[PDB]
Amino acid sequence: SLTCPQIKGNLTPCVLYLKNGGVLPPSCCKGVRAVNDASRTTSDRQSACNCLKDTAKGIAGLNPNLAAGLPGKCGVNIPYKISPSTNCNNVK
Repeated sequence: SLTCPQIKGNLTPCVLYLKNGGVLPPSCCKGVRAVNDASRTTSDRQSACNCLKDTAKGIAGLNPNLAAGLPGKCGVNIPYKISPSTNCNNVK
């Protein structure tokens, strides 16, 4: 599993997009995919969610529709939303 600093690093190329939309850089989607790909266990998924939530809290003006739709744009299903207030502790 990725550590939280690793998950944050994977998300840096997403920041502008996550605020404003427009061009979704492929390096962003590569990072989202990396997170999902490393999330093998249920705890891994809860932990990734909790890191992403903190990550989202730290992006001033993050748009929660863009964040919700980002994994699907990247061909990723993560079974929670990236948001500053997700209940991560119930993820399966």
